[PDB]
Amino acid sequence: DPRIRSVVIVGGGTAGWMTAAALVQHFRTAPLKITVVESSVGEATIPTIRRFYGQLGLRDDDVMRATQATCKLGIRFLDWSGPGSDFIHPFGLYGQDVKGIGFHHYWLKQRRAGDAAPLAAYSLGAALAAGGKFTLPSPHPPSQLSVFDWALHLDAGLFAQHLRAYAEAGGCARIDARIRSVELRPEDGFVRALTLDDGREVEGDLFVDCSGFKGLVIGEALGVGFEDWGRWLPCDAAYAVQSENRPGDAPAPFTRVTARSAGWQWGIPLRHRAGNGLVFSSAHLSDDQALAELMPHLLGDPLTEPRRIPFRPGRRSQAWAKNCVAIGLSSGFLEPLESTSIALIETGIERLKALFPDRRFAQPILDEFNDQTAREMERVRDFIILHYKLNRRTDTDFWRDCREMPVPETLERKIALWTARGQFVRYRWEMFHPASWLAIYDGFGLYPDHHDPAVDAMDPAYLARSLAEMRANIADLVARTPEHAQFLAGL
Amino acid sequence: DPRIRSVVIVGGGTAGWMTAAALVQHFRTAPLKITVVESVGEATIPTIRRFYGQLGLRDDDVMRATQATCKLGIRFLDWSGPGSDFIHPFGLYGQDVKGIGFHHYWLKQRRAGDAAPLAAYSLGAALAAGGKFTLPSPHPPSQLSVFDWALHLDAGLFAQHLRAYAEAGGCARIDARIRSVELRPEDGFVRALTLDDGREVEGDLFVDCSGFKGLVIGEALGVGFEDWGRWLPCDAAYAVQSENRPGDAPAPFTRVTARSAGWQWGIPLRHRAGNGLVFSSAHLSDDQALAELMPHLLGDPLTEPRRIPFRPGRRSQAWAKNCVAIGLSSGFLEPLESTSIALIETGIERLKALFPDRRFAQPILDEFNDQTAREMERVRDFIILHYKLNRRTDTDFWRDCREMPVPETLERKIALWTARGQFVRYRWEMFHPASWLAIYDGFGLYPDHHDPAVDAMDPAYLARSLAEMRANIADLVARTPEHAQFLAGLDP
Repeated sequence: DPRIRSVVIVGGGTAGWMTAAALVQHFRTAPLKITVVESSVGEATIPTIRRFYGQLGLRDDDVMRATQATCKLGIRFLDWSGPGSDFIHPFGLYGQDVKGIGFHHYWLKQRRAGDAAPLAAYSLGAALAAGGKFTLPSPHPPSQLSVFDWALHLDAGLFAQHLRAYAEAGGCARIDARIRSVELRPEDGFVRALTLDDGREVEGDLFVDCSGFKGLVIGEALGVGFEDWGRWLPCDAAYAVQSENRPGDAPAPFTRVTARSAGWQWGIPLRHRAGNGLVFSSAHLSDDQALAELMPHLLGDPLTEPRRIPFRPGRRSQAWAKNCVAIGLSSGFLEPLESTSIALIETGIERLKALFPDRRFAQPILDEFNDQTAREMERVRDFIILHYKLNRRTDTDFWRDCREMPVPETLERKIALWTARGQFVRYRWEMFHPASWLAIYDGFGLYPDHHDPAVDAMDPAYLARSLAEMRANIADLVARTPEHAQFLAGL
Repeated sequence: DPRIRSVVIVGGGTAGWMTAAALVQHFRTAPLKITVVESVGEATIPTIRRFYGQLGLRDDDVMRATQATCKLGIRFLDWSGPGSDFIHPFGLYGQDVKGIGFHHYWLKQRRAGDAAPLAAYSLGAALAAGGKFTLPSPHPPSQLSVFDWALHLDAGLFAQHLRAYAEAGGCARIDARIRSVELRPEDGFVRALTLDDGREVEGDLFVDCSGFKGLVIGEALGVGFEDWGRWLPCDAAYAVQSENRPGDAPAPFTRVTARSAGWQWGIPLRHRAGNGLVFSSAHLSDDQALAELMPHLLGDPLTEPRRIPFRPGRRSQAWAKNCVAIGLSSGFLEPLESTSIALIETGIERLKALFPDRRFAQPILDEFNDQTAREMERVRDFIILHYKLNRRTDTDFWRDCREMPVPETLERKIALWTARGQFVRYRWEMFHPASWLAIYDGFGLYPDHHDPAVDAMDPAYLARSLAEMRANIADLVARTPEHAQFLAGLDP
């Protein structure tokens, strides 16, 4: 029977144990052996992660308790447009669409006629994040204005441990062991087995490489190459360090992303601790200069000294080769500017299930998986690039260069249709939907010349009052919502 | 103010008056002049009910005015050999489970000996086969009760209804032949139309609804044509209206019957029907064509058949300078899957979403041109598939269709379907995965292996869940009124 009989996941962490837990649930009562092989820090996410553990039978409160987690309503971008600049990228839409026309067009008309209200006054998500508030969104919500979503700041290590215990209870084997070698079949070149340090062999029909950046099976064993993207993205290094919260420091329901002289700093709040880091260009900063930016501005008392991490932006040339599928860092890397690492694991897993193979490993299945994965990486790359491309900082060469650097043609087309007409070019496999593009356009102050002319038919007095009603509903709803701290105290 | 001040629509019919009515509603109280300049049974997809929906019109009023009947899908007869019979509905099949598509569970059971057609799990299809009709529920218990519906209608009457709508909102109308198109000297943009009497009709924005010749997009502006006869064999058609015989209840579906070298259509109106044969002249003479068509009409012919040249393909760019082409002026695909009116609708929605100013910014044209091109290609490929998968042995026409090369975009779809039972998704598909499924199943092409999470389920448990679904539909159909009752509530 051509049926896959066994799955061997090479590496634990988030990638390995998310994969194990997801495959355990999906194939719970089927005759499928699943085994992980591994040896004996704060992170952000997007809302997809709540659905991921949702599908496993897990609750938000239980996962949050176990992972030292806090709520994430969006990301806060500080100083990207010059000293004091400040906007929030939320999970939600702005305002209410009318007659099929997007809200932002009516907002632009009114902005043209003198009104100075920020686009963010019409997003409940963003207003809640700025107010240090949190509440669960209503399902079957009164109207479009009250729709927002939310995600987690969490300990990735704890998250990995929680999913491990979940996977093992459903019958996933675990082998604590270093791997000496990967053995290939000499007719096919397919992966036959892993050889452990003690000489045991671990055979499998399907291998998932979660070994990390090195790529032990997809790269070293099978020779799959790497598409380097350093040419598009300047930054090439990072420092990270956990901090301990100081007494009377209420963690905020957002991630802080603060632009510095030659890169940017992150701030990921957990319940009693926080993730901190600086991403930067070594060609503009020494190691001591980097620490001089990072260390005086942490969200708390450092727990250790900073570790350096090499960044190498890009993607594995094919994420699936023969009978190896690469999930997580083994399949590529983009900096955490928009919290996408775990998200790329989630999409990889959903795709593996949607295209799960048999032992013939039919070439069209690999081709489709490889094609989706490639386009999706490129669509996230382009969103990340945009942030640098539209900066308005005058203070260093790093930032001028980012503003004048060439960018992929796919992003040129997006930027060009936005400034010409206020519309969105839509490709396949976008992680980020139109409202997220809008948040970045508006955050960097780039607006179209021409809004949609059906909008100029509306009366400026009538419009002005519909908008003030929206603006007020949000402000007053925010005002009466409890603080983030109260939801955390109930965990 | 760079604002468009005026719009001139060149040609009436469906393309011209759908455009006028849509732009009248969308720009109702704006200072925008709109003018049209001008001098048979058809099918649609459900988008058309939304189109006139957005205008403030009701299904019953439009149906009364257009001699219309209900359309639940299309019925394909004899494409797989004598007696073959399947329906492409507007709906999904069965109930998806645990994120896995219904068709995988159906395939597992089919593997184990059960012979129930995939169509037994579509309410839409079951209602069409049963000669039944009912409005779908607005807030339905589950996926099993969800279907949509469209119209068979008189296109001429539909054009007249929209004309009266457009004129009441302030659209000018000029009855006149056009002598020439005048181009402006710096830009080469269209300045004005010159009429037979010498009047000029000026505009900032021109819409070419002139038909196949392409008076502005083609003749005036020189935009070329991508011919697609290489991919699609048929190159001609005959159409003829028929009068219903007494005691002939029109069916709630379109009939598409394969013949020796092409196919016949049958579009029922309330007291009349559209009929035609699409075919390859390289395999059939004109008299051979009429010998297939004329003995098998849905009634007494109202005239003699007119021939129509078919030339499948698309205008190279649908928008050039300040001319947007809508309808036949932008391209042509045969009505195998009822897409003509649908392509006008998508063109109009796109024009509104990308409505320009007088600078005619190049990125707007480029996006419009790109969307339009891809969408035409996605409809072409769906049409091609129908010929590619035929199982007819009786003529050379049909062997060739089965062995003909097909675009790479379609090769990839067919390859992932047979390998894994999954759908390659491109941008701008008019037809969603369930429609592809209907064609794969109708021509008997199924994957080698279904999704293996499905084999976790017990064959006895599965067999009974499926028989319950199969029965819920059959019993819902059984108690639903006939098509005729809904039509009597529009009529005498």
